[PDB]
Amino acid sequence: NVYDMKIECPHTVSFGENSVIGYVELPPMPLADTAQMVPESSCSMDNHQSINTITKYTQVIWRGKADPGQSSQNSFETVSTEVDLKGTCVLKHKMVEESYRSRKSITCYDLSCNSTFCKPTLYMIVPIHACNMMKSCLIALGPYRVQVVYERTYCMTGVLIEGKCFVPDHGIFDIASVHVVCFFVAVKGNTYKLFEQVKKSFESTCNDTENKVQGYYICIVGGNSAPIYVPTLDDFRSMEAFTGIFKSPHGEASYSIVGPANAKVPHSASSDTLSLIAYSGIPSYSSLSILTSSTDAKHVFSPGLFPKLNHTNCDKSAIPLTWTGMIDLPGYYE
Amino acid sequence: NVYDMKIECPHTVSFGENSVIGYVELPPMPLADTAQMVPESSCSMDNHQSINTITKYTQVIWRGKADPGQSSQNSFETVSTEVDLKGTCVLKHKMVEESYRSRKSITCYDLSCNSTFCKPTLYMIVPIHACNMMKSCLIALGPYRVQVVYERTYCMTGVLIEGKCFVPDHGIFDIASVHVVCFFVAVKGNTYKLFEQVKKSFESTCNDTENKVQGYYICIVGGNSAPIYVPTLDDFRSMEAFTGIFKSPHGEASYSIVGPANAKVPHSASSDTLSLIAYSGIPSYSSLSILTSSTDAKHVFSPGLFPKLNHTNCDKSAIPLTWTGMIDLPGYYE
Amino acid sequence: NVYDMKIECPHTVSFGENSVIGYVELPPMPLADTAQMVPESSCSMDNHQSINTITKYTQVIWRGKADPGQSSQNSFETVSTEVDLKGTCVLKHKMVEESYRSRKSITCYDLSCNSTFCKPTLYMIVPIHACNMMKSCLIALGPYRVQVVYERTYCMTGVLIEGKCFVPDHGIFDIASVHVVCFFVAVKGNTYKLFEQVKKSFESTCNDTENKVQGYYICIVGGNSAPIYVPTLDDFRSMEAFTGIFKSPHGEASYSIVGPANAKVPHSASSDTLSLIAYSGIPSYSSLSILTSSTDAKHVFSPGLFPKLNHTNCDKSAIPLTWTGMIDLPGYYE
Amino acid sequence: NVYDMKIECPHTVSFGENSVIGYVELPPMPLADTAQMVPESSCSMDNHQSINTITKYTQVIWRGKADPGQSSQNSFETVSTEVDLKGTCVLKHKMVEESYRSRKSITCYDLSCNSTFCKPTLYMIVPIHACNMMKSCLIALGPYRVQVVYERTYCMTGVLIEGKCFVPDHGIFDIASVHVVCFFVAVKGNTYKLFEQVKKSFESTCNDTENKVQGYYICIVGGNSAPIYVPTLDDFRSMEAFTGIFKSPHGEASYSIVGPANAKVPHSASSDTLSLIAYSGIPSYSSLSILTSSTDAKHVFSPGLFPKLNHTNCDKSAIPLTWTGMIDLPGYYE
Ligand SMILES: *[C@@H]1O[C@H](CO)[C@@H](O)[C@H](O)[C@H]1NC(C)=O
Ligand SMILES: *[C@@H]1O[C@H](CO)[C@@H](O)[C@H](O)[C@H]1NC(C)=O
Ligand SMILES: *[C@@H]1O[C@H](CO)[C@@H](O)[C@H](O)[C@H]1NC(C)=O
Ligand SMILES: *[C@@H]1O[C@H](CO)[C@@H](O)[C@H](O)[C@H]1NC(C)=O
Repeated sequence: NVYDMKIECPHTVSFGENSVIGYVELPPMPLADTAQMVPESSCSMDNHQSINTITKYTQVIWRGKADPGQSSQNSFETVSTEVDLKGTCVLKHKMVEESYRSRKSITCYDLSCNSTFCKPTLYMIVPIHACNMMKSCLIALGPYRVQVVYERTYCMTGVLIEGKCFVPDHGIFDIASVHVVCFFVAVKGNTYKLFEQVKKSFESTCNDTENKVQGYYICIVGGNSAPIYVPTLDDFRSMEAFTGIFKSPHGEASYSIVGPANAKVPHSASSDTLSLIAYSGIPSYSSLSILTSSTDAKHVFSPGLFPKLNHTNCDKSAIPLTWTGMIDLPGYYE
Repeated sequence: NVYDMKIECPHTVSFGENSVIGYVELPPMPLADTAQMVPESSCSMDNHQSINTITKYTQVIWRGKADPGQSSQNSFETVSTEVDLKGTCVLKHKMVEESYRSRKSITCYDLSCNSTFCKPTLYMIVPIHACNMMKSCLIALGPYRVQVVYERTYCMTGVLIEGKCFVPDHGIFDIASVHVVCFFVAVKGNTYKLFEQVKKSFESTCNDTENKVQGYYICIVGGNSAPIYVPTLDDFRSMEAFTGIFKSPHGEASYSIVGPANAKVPHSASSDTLSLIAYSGIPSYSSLSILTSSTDAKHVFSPGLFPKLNHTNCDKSAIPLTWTGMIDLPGYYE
Repeated sequence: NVYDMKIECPHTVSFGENSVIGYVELPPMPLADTAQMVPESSCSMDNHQSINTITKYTQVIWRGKADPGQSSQNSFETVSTEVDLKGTCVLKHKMVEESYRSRKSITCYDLSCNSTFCKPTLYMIVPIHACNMMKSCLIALGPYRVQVVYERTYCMTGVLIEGKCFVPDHGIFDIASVHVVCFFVAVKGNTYKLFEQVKKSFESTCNDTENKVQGYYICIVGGNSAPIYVPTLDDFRSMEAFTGIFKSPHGEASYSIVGPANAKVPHSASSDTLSLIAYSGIPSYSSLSILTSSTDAKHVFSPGLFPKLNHTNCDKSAIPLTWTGMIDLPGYYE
Repeated sequence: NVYDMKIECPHTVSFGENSVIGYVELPPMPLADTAQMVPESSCSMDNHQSINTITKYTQVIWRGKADPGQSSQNSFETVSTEVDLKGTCVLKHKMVEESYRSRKSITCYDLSCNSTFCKPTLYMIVPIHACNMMKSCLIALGPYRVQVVYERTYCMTGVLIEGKCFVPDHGIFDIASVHVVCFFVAVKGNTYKLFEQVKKSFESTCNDTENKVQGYYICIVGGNSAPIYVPTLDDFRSMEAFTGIFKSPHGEASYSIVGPANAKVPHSASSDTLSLIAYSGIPSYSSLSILTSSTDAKHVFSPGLFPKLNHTNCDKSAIPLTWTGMIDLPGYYE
């Protein structure tokens, strides 16, 4: 079975630094089959070689006896292990800009898992130059096949929003809610101490920002824009995404709490460094996150557990690897 | 006067472990007339002999002078007595499974009472084999007569939900809110210490789980399913029912508070073991519950009082004997 | 100018103890003109002589310099004075029952005032025997004239509710929201210590109920019923009205707070006994209340001030003299 | 490009003390270009000479490095400077009344700015005598041109509200929400200690009212009325505006918090006297305010920062220079 990834292209295209993004959420597959799963593309644009490389993850799972009706003596516990994951959406510093000038795609996937099954979400970031050739491509991810379909919308220059064409910025002024996708870029630096700005933007009891994760989020808005670096103090679009990421960390019911839990991240930690909540339910939100209390990014994969993403206390928390939401942008309709 | 109990049957039936359930809420009858009241059925499936047996209840009533306009010197008090109740929905361990293999029905009633009148709710759990003979039956409960009516819905295999047929699980994926009925099964065991899981799933200040009631809930979903044991950690449907039971204990206005009260459960208790709220109003929620702070189940019958079912403090609380609500199930429409 | 007071009568009338009530809210009149204002009726049913008698009130007003833009040195203060008010809705014990057997009306008025103007609300309680003669009457209250108009609704026995006829109690069961009017009856007695029941029904920090006002509320529901004594523990209709009175004391925007204030009730009190809130705005809620902390009822008239009617702390509070609202009653539509 | 300022006039006009007001919000202009910006009118009514005079402002800006993705080592700071602003809506005592008797207009502007751009809002208060000549005028404000357009509505005497004509006060009684514009008049006086009334009307922890700003607000309601002095204790319209000003100080999304900040007002203050919140976003609310903790009005201009206008703690707060909102007025429709 094949699934479609629609990437919208306007009639008028500006070349220079614009990248477009498409995504598709795939049906659930067993957790064991996600090992060594990597995107395999057949487009004329070679995928970036760094995405297929290994990223060390700390895998956190929960387990228990769980007999019918059993509420006690379950031996409910969490297990931390070091695992190698390839193809996840771990973007490196200046990878999007280099991929634009190299005409290379960025094809990666997110994992939304419970204890037994995973919903992969395949992402592809391609330069705007893919909006003229518009050659249909085929991507293989595990047992699934994805057809990249470029569609030329009836919009002249803007974004297709509910059958209307909105130009983020010559009509009258208007505000539109525009979709945005963000990825955390792990990069050490004295200017990238992220939680120093988390402490200023939000009512966050967050001490010791010197020892917390360093990096920034990079975002694509409207499915077609220049990359937005988050946070950027004098860029209100960037600060809107910053607000959305930390006020809605799972992104913008089948979820029942099994119990709270703590885990060692990484596995070699002398004490528990991450708080999580074990749950039962169909896969929903991402299982990929980054440990807060480590300058060097410790990537976490917690199938069946929701890591603590609330920032009101930075203790034993995490930040999401990917984030999707809506931000309000000024402009006009055409 | 006769009342109908509709039990829906699909055109395609799977035999193996499926049981169907029907219920009907009967008009109010005086409290004194509910004594020795037992279901009397005329079906081809003999009712389970254990339901008509005696279950010891602690009866908690409230009383006062209550002259017109009298607000003081009412001698407002509660009285605890040991009473024998037959035919209430007290299911034993593995009773539903044995009744399936024996082709026996489980006919029982719940009591929703105020100080003077009771609304009986008659339940019947029959094996799926009653969805082919579909012989109309007659059940007598006190002054009421109930006609069991099996109706073959136009659904192929699924459940009739608002004129649509939903198959809980080959169309597209969808989520549907499905009705569910649950009964507390009292059974001693080191794996059935229920409040050990209540403490983990909910923000519940609940100490000393060793001395609290032991057992599990058994549920039928969609009016047609295999029994669901609650809680089951790796069964998200079971954990959804678990969440609904303890977040909405009365199930999913004519109710005025007369005053808080405490009662000895059982009557021989040296101190008060249960907190309740005396009320005035037409009968609404169930008057049957089980004392929390006793490993051996102490069944409580409190006409005119609502027992403390909130779990945020397990002190002097109770759990419901029966629970009806809605849970979200994955599947498709046919 | 003349105003209408519609009193609805059903086609079928039950004689025995039923009284009907009508009311009309009159336009604002200057506060000084309300002195010695008494209802003057021209019906064939003589008004009860006790209503036109004097009831001692403690009058609480507020004053200040109040120059344009003046926010300081206003000398904002309250003044307590003993005044004689006639014709207000001060019902005596068993007055409604005696008026029924005597075929006498109870004609009285409520006062909703700000600092300068008053909205009188004229009430009339007549026995059900006024629903057959149905002779149109004329009542004079100050500068206003009121025509009592009896209208035979198309209802057989029930109450006209939104064009439908509801019979509070042979159709199917249903719940209807029914209008109700209540009056506080001041009567000393060891069974009428009202706040002893306020403490039990509501989460009310209310100590020393021995020294608080004694009496009960008497109510007419549906504009046609036997009198309902409030509170009556085993009468859920009575307890619904009890709940409405103390949860919605002003009854079931042009109101700006000038400032909190305390007053001596009665004027001879050695210290402040009542808390109030001075306001500016068009007349809205009643200015008549009864002091809480005095077994002998101290009637309060506070034009331009809202007395503390919240019961969460009984300190320096009051209770309303009259209350209008809605309660849910069981019955059927005809 | 020219923008319209519509000023509605009724068919019947009452001369005596009525003034009408119009306003227009202009597109954003760079912050540097707002210096020395003054309204230049071409009407037959000369603008009041005091508006074009200099008012000393304390200018509070925020700055930081703000590289793409930079969250730390931004050197985020605020800078206070003394600047001269002409033409802002700083009304003097009795200026509106003197302008009425002198047939002079009051033309001024408000500034809603972020760190880089400003939205000017041009106001004009003219005597009611401008509703007969109705000569179209031209006003120049910076790079913008404004055409004053007087329109004779189809209302006889009232205000045009959603296509209907409401007469604030011979039809039936009714309540209408009416627009109102208010300006803070700074005037020293023992009767103008504003926060003495703020403390009484609102639950405000506000000590030391002797050392807080002195003055009052002056308002025009319905775009046509006699001036309303705020607060006026016995004027419920005035107290409604008083409530709206302090409950909705910004008046009756593109706003992301960069961080809290404190500033010295005036620049010569030995310690920080004003709390603000630095933000990023398109210009929205006014950047003009008055320092609370100084009897002599200290006008503040904080482009890109929202001054603390919440009154629950008067510490380091401010009050708005201008306020627009809605108040409920009694009257009738014609
Ligand atoms: C995990 O998700 C799958 C697919 O939705 C579901 O079938 C399975 O029961 C889930 N496991 C849990 C909730 O433990
Ligand atoms: C109990 O319920 C019956 C039936 O609804 C009602 O008639 C009776 O008044 C109630 N008793 C109370 C509320 O004390
Ligand atoms: C009192 O009410 C009258 C009538 O609504 C009104 O005209 C008057 O201004 C009010 N006085 C106040 C609010 O002080
Ligand atoms: C200020 O507002 C202008 C106009 O809306 C906008 O272009 C600019 O980015 C804003 N500056 C910020 C938010 O720092």
